[PDB]
Amino acid sequence: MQGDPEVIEFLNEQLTAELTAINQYFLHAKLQDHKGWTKLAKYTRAESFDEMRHAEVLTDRILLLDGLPNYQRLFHVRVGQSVTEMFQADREVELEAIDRLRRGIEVMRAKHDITSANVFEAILADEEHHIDYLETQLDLIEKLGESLYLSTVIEQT
Amino acid sequence: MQGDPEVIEFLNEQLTAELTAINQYFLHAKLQDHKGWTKLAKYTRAESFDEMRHAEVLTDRILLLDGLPNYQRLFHVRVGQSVTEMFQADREVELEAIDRLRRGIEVMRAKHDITSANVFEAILADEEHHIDYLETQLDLIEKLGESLYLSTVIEQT
Amino acid sequence: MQGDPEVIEFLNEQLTAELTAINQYFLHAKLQDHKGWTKLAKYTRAESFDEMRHAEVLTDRILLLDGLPNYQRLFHVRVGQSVTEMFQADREVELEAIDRLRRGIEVMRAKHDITSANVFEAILADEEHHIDYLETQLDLIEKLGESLYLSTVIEQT
Amino acid sequence: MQGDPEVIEFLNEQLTAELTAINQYFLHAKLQDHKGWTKLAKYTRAESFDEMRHAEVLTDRILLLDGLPNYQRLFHVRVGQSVTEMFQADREVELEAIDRLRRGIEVMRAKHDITSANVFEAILADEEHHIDYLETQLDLIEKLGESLYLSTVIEQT
Amino acid sequence: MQGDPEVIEFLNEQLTAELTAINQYFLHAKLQDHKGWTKLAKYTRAESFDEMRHAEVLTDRILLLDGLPNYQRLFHVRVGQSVTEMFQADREVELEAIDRLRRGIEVMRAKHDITSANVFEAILADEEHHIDYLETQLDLIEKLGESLYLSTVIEQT
Amino acid sequence: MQGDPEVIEFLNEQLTAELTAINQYFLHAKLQDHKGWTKLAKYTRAESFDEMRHAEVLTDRILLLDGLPNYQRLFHVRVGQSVTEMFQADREVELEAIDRLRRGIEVMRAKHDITSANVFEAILADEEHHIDYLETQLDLIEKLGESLYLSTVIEQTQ
Amino acid sequence: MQGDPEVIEFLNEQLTAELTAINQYFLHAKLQDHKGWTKLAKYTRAESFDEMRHAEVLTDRILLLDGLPNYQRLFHVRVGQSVTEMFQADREVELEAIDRLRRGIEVMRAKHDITSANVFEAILADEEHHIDYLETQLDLIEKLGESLYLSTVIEQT
Ligand code: HEM
Ligand code: HEM
Ligand code: HEM
Ligand SMILES: [Fe+2]
Ligand SMILES: [Fe+2]
Ligand SMILES: [Fe+2]
Ligand SMILES: [Fe+2]
Ligand SMILES: [Fe+2]
Ligand SMILES: [Fe+2]
Ligand SMILES: [Fe+2]
Ligand SMILES: [Fe+3]
Ligand SMILES: [Fe+3]
Ligand SMILES: [Fe+3]
Ligand SMILES: [Fe+3]
Ligand SMILES: [Fe+3]
Ligand SMILES: [Fe+3]
Ligand SMILES: [Fe+3]
Repeated sequence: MQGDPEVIEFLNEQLTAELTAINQYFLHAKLQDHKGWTKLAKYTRAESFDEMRHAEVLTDRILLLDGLPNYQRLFHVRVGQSVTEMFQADREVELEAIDRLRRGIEVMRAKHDITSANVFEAILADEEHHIDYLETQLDLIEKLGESLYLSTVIEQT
Repeated sequence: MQGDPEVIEFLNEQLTAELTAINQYFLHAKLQDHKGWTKLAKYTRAESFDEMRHAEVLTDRILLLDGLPNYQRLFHVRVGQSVTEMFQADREVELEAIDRLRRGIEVMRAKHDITSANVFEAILADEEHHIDYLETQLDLIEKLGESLYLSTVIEQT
Repeated sequence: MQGDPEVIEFLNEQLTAELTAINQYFLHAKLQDHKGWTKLAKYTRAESFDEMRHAEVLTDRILLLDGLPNYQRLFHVRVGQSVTEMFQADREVELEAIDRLRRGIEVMRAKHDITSANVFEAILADEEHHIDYLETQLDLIEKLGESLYLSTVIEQT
Repeated sequence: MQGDPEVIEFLNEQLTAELTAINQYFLHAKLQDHKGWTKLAKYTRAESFDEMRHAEVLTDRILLLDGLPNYQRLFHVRVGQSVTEMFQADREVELEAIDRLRRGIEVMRAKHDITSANVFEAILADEEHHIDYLETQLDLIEKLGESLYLSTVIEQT
Repeated sequence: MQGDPEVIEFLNEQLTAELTAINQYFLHAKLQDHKGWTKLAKYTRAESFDEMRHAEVLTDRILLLDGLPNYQRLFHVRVGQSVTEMFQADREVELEAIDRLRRGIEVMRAKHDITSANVFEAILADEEHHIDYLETQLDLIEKLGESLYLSTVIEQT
Repeated sequence: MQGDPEVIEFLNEQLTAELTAINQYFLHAKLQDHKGWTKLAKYTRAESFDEMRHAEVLTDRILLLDGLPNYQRLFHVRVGQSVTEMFQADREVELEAIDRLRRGIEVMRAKHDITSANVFEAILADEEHHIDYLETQLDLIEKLGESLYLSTVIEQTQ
Repeated sequence: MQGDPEVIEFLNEQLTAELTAINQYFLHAKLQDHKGWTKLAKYTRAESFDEMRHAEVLTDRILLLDGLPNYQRLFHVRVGQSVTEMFQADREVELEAIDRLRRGIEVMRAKHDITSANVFEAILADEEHHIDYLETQLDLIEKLGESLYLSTVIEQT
């Protein structure tokens, strides 16, 4: 079994996006922990681990179709200074991923490849959940404020 | 055993009120949880299940008297945007229920039907407790403020 | 993320149907229990709880797309008096739901919204299972009879 | 609920294929165990049991649509002498099944029947996994050789 | 307290090397597992996890000195086809790391920074042990033969 | 075995610094606990115990080289009234210690004494960690505000 | 919710009576224990604790109606010398309480306040039980005698 070139192209582009997300989420988690915002750091670390799981699934699927995964290419990694900036950078990454996933699902399903489409469907569900969380947190920061919001995630130990 | 039409009318009106309360409380709990106010959402959910218990008891009593419960009629369901508005809507519902319960208890007890009166007495006690809680929370919001009050009911997960 | 008006319209119509089903099933369970048919009552109660879970899932999906769930609507609620009539009313409700679900799945999937389509697919599977059970029970009643069928669900304890 | 004749035709053809696979896999497992290749025999038995699970699911789906499962006809059952021949026969069976499954999924989904399509999708995923395993084993036999490969799957007991 | 630019430059170069090693080792583990060589795959996976332990330690040290870790650039990632090529690629990576670590330890210790020197000393010990293992495995492949060597790392289930 | 006079001089100076740190940290912990800031008090108590362990290790090393530990000296002990002032005093103490430790490590290692150098290396790592924590807390106080910062370390208990 | 002034007046008078009873019962228990009548002392202590619980319930009810509990006023506290005098003093207190409770229940129930009436009903039941016990003990003392009755409650451990 060999897949079409286009399906493998879509899978490789998604894999590159997943690797970039892993790097960005880890850097942000370390930066947050360094400043004393422990409760945010735990969540960001967990999200990075989720990105690793997605990347492994994509690699498995690519290999099963007699392809060569791309572990050399990266996109642009965004680094933030405030907390609002970190949230906005994550939002940008997630939106790009969602659009790509929808287009890929359509194209793959149009060529009689169902397992790849199901892989993207699961990834799409997870991405939508994460983007929902990010938007909620941005709304909370807007309502409360930087200092009053930050006083609830700092811990003494 | 066949009760008077008026006692069944009172019981059916109370049942309609309880169903409307179930709807409103569950919707409010979902809306609060969506925004990140977790500790409020737990309490609102518990209140909705109390509405469970009240409605089921009323249905049992109506059926025992050879009547037909009304599961088709609803009152007006109020939806709030802030937190103060949600509290005020709940307050309105509770006050209406309390007045109806008192009038019904008098009328029923005047016709030699004691079990129905006891049912309303228990429901009345519970409603008074809930209205007390709501008024206390409104006072707290007034004293502290919206932002400072809201910072105490938000978690990360 | 904001969905199309039509997807939200489909979701709201399904939510109204779910609420109507909850009411009808719970009333039927209470009516059956009052008459001494115990095992039927247990089964009907479980089915009503299933409908409750479906409604909660629909509400979550509607809220995630920046919509307003409709908790004020209600279709016509059918009430039966013998076992055959109860089974037939449930059958009518289920058939309507299945047709609506199929049409909605097509329309949603044609607009690049996959998660909503998956929600309806799961709901459709459950509806088909329930309709199968109802048809089997109607066949059994026809073969055995009302009295000989009812003697097997009556318990005394 | 009655399905279209074509969907039932597809399901019955898949059921016949599943029964033929059960027979072939179990015969191969017995033949391998007779010769002293124990670790191969365990795997082959497990695969035959999986084919049974698939057949039972297909029968359930066919019955739910008011159809008559076909438990009478069989395809051609292939028997091998070496180990390479057994692997090649299994490969042929799997490839035929995969092509049929893809065509059927398209046709079914084009007629507004989703549950049948999901059944075929799950079966397709499992078939692809098994074909992957078979191709890997054939590559290993080619690289090492038949004697050196066979020395690793024999025990005394 | 902020360190010299040169110490941070050394730390950042080592961090880039560690990230490249993580990528290469994980890809090699997946490739080996796909072919049926199981114990090799387990060992390679463990090595990749070790490489990330090193990367996290380096990031912590860089952040403590008021620096900016570099999570953007990568070196050249080598991909092999047979076991010998994979082992040789790993050997090349390890040798480069060893040379860099020795030079960095000298330079850092000459400027009165001891904790950074200790970090590199630990990393250097680990790298030397890994390179020892790789050379031993290459010797074994040369002696036994590549088919007779591969027959000992292939398993069935 | 008899060490050089200079190595013992370095060790004795470090021991005096450790004793001064013990005193200052314990006093600060008591002052913080008296005012109702509980979690700060727990952290400061733990830090004082760490300084005690460091002092014991230094005494052991000095005795092994046929020397006489100095348990009579004391530097100036700083006492603060706010929370910012307490953090700043601790910062001053830590910076002095770090500079002394680096100079001592160089000098000792230049005379073929390795165990003493390793002792100072461990102490230096711990000092750097503590100074990092102090700087982070000062940044947090600057950002949040001192009242909004203090509201998060008070408790009823009892 | 604000109650009528008269209901609050009744509740406050009952609260004053409860506080006076607490004081008298505890003093009597201490006096009895000092003389060596241990088995009487245990019972008197338990009764004082019961009065404490009643007072707490009354305070809660008064506060829920937006009133001010009266913790400053006391009635006349009676102190006895022999056991008969202690029993008679307790009897007097209980009789006064019972009469007041009956009058209050009537008045409150005539103004559509039901929860307060239920509170007094529970308190009235408890008072009647205690007065029954006291009368029985006085009858026993009359039949047996002071010395023969006292010899059965004195213990030495
Ligand atoms: C099931 C698959 C995987 C698992 C269970 C896993 C597990 C872990 C663990 C335990 C850590 C250490 C966490 C820490 O240091 O705080 C980690 C970090 C890391 N892993 Fe993954 N990993 C997986 C896949 C991958 C893949 C595929 C890559 C790269 C292609 C990768 C790259 C990294 C990196 C760069 C870090 C550290 C960066 C940071 O500090 O956030 N991992 N992972
Ligand atoms: C006569 C009508 C209804 C009755 C008798 C009823 C009854 C109940 C009962 C007994 C429970 C379990 C109690 C608990 O665990 O707290 C429950 C929970 C639940 N109810 Fe209802 N209900 C009714 C209407 C509704 C409506 C209108 C909704 C939503 C629109 C709904 C959605 C739910 C959900 C989702 C749960 C699970 C709680 C959760 O997941 O958080 N039910 N209901
Ligand atoms: C609950 C555990 C301990 C308590 C309550 C305790 C009690 C104390 C206190 C309160 C002080 C200093 C008080 C002050 O200076 O104002 C002290 C001095 C000291 N402690 Fe502890 N101690 C404990 C454990 C230890 C341990 C485990 C060690 C060593 C492993 C240790 C070694 C020392 C030393 C060396 C000094 C004096 C050093 C100097 O003054 O230069 N202590 N003891
Ligand atoms: Fe992802
Ligand atoms: Fe309530
Ligand atoms: Fe449903
Ligand atoms: Fe199969
Ligand atoms: Fe390594
Ligand atoms: Fe120290
Ligand atoms: Fe009392
Ligand atoms: Fe994501
Ligand atoms: Fe109620
Ligand atoms: Fe259902
Ligand atoms: Fe199979
Ligand atoms: Fe490394
Ligand atoms: Fe320290
Ligand atoms: Fe009493």
